[PDB]
Amino acid sequence: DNSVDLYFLMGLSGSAQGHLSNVQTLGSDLLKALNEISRSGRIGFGSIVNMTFQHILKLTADSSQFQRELRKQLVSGKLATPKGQLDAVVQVAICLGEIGWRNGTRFLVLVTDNDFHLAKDKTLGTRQNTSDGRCHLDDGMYRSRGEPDYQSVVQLASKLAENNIQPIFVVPSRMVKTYEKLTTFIPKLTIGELSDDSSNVAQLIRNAYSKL
Repeated sequence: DNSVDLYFLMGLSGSAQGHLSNVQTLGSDLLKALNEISRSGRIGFGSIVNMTFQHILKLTADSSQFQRELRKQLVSGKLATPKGQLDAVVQVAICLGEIGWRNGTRFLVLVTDNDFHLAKDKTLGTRQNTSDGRCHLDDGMYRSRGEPDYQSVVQLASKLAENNIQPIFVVPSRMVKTYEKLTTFIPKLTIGELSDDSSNVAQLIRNAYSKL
């Protein structure tokens, strides 16, 4: 019965079209299943692809509002198959005042269809500066994506533990076996297999719920 904060990050890539339904149902059925097990299940929503991270909805108790704001979404496009989602995972962890993180438990559900850009991959786009690990959210866009780079794997492990968020790498079966080694490099994280069903993903959210 304790307070929980779930933050739903998902991918808006052209490759996420067709998977869009799977990442719409996996959000609405996450929300309403957790509202049954918890009286205080604050849900927030963020969009990412590589144009940048867009924070859409602060952690709220209005169930019917997140469901319309998630189902409203539509994808865009990019040349490269690896995406920029870990910078959203960075900013979402740090941006306490924008995301709305309170004193319960904090669950960053990351949804993708593809690989991602790690640190030093950025330099072909002439982005020399390293990520500083602080907040850079203004009008809801991550304005610093144009200047500093994709964070290092240990820079996640630090600020996820300091801010006390547990991320869950919800990803498609072909690509699951990659992120489970980023789950060995970043301890205490998990991994879900996104599909037409949510039962895999909800059993990890609800496995972590009974530990509390």
